[PDB]
Amino acid sequence: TWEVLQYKDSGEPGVLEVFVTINGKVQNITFHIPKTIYMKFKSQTMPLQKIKNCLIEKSSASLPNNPKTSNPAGGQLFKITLPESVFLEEKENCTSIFNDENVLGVFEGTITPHQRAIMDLGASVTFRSKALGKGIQQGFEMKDLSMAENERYLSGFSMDIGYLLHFPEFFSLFKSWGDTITILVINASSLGQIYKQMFEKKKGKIETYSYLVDINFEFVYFKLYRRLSQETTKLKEERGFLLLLQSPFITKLLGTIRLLNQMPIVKLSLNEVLLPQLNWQPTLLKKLVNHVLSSGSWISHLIKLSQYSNIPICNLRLDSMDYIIDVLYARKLKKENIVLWWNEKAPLPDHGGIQNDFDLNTSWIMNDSEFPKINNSGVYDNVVLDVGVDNLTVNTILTSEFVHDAFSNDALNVLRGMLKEWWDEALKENSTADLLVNSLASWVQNPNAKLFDGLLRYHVHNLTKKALLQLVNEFSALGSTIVYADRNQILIKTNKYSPENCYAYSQYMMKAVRTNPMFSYLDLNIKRYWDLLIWMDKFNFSGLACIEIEEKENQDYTAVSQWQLKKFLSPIYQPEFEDWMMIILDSMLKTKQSYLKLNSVENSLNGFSHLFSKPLMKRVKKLFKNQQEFILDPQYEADYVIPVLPGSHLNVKNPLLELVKSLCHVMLLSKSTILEIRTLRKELLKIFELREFAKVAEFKDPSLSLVVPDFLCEYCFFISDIDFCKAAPESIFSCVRCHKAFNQVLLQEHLIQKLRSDIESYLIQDLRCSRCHKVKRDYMSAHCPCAGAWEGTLPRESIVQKLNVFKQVAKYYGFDILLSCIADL
Ligand SMILES: [Zn+2]
Ligand SMILES: [Zn+2]
Repeated sequence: TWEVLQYKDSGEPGVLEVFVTINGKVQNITFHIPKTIYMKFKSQTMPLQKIKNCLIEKSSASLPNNPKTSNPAGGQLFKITLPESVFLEEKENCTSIFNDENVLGVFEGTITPHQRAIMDLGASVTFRSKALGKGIQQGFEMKDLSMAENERYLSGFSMDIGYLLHFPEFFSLFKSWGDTITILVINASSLGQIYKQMFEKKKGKIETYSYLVDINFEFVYFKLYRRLSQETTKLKEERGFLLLLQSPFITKLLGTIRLLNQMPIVKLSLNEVLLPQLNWQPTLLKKLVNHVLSSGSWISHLIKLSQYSNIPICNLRLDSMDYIIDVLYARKLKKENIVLWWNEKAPLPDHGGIQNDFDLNTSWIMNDSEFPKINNSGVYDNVVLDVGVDNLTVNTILTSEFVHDAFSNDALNVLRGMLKEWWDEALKENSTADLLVNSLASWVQNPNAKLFDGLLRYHVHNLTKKALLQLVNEFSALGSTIVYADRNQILIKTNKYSPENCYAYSQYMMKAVRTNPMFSYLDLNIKRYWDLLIWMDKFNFSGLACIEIEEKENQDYTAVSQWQLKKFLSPIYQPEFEDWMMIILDSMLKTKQSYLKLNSVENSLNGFSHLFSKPLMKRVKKLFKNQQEFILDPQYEADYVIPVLPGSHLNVKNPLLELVKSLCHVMLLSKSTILEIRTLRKELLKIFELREFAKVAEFKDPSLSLVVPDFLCEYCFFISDIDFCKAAPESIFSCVRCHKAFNQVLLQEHLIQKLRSDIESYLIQDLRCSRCHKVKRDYMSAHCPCAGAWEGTLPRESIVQKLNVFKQVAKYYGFDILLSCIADL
């Protein structure tokens, strides 16, 4: 039994070196790992070439189901284990088994011996030789003798640590058993006071991690760039001490300090650190001191994860949740008869090389990322509750030959069982299992993770679609009306009129929803209760809300007013719009209260416009007179300037016209008091010299839309679709739940990817006949056999407008790489 610190493959093929903790101190020993690959060679009879020394066997493993691979054909799969040295020597010639006729690909050729050893063998290494000296003077061979023991406790750790840090010339070093700090080219006093301050502020953490790392140290602020080599050598002969690395140039530091390859090291890369251009000393001091005093908690968490997941310390990292998923899932498949499709240094599933080719169905499943939603505008007098839906993907996964696009059923079942056992373990107070459950969805979406298949992602998305529509149907089974739908928010119209009466109703409804077997794992929370709502859009609504219904007391009612349409008004009319919106909301509240006091038309709201008709008309007349008087004055030209915003496309002249048009369209949403609104609108339009059904008196959307789907937040794992045009500022740059700023070059890259996928989709479109909508089925042909000329499924003007709005968006904010992307066209 031995605890492995690190695995590492040698330059010679099939040879690996390990820093292991021998019964005394650490020790290094050499191994030999053969390779294992899977072929599809010939149909039933093959040129075996048995004279070559290797192991061959016709297996019956489960191959991945590619959409393009529709013909099973010959299925005599072969399992070949083979040392990599002879593989490299036989790669030279062509007359060999690897390259012949009827060779259909290699399925497990990109798996290093390091990976095979760390998945099958693990850190808990032991021997059962029962020639140990002869096996340690040379590399101990493992394929004949290998096994993994239990790993409940990895090791009782009591041994020194190292520390080398960099902040873009801020190379820093520290020793646990040292007593000095020197920094490469007021500071000392600030350093001492800050260290003492965070000492008392983290006394408890320091005490509870002192057994890992333990004190004032000498400070120094140091032709000087060669001292890294000297310090590394000095620490090499001073101790045998794990190294902690923190810099954006880890590979550069490893390649420029030759001594760093001689000891096991643990990397803690948290890059993207920048300088404030002024007073960088306090912030850098804070960074270094918090890193120094949090390394103990870091190593505690790392040893927890390692001794939980049977992974060596040096091969772990704080944010490598996907790696553990890959390791566990891969070993669970290895004990199974399923080929791993393992991939390295490429975000594509391994399929034998077929995956390099371009195929239409793969292209369409790659770019199918948009998610639908439900919006039913109108004015509601019934109470409406706002709920949130959580843990949707996990419940969707856990709940539930002919089709070539289907994902493999066996892998789906295995993943469901693994997720179920993780859920059960996390229920029994396991933080690691909880973190794994939280990170599962991010692992699924992220292509950078290995064992990633777009087919599986599409399968999950399709299942989520079906589950959401089923949930909507279930909510519709009882008395309910869905106002808005999304992956995160659902608004439901309640039959009753008083919020106080919906307490037991809402609780019973949510209880019944939870008790449903397919909705067992969902998490439902109620946020707000609505008294009177004017809902037309996600970004444009106003109403009266109470947070939560209390007992024996009248609830607190607050008014909300979110209207992007207000921004597109003239600067001088926005106060008028606000005031009149407030007045009309007050009138509707008053008439609903009066009707309720009395006891597809509803007398709750009918007759509400009689309260404010004449003052509104007089005010509109006064506004028209003043605008007529002072429109051509130069000093008054400032307040009549129509603002320009991203996504604006309408070109119009008279501001009062849009003011009244919006003020009438907001009222027209009644869907039950149409005639009164129409009479009022005609009377308003009579003030101008216009007519009831004129084109210029028609309201439109004063903005376009540009939505980015499946936007992810690293800190909170929140998934939402962000709109680059309709959304207000100071929300594009920060996550909704957690108030953490977003990275900007990520936004630019995502916009560029969306644009390029759009262009590709336009360029790969199909052709449809004009008269009969049948599709083109021939490569060369002038027209349909019937009458009619071909037209494209994707019209040109649509993509032209899309590019226009990309241009406007990129111009509004600072987006330079996107501008360069435009320029290359
Ligand atoms: Zn977030
Ligand atoms: Zn036709």
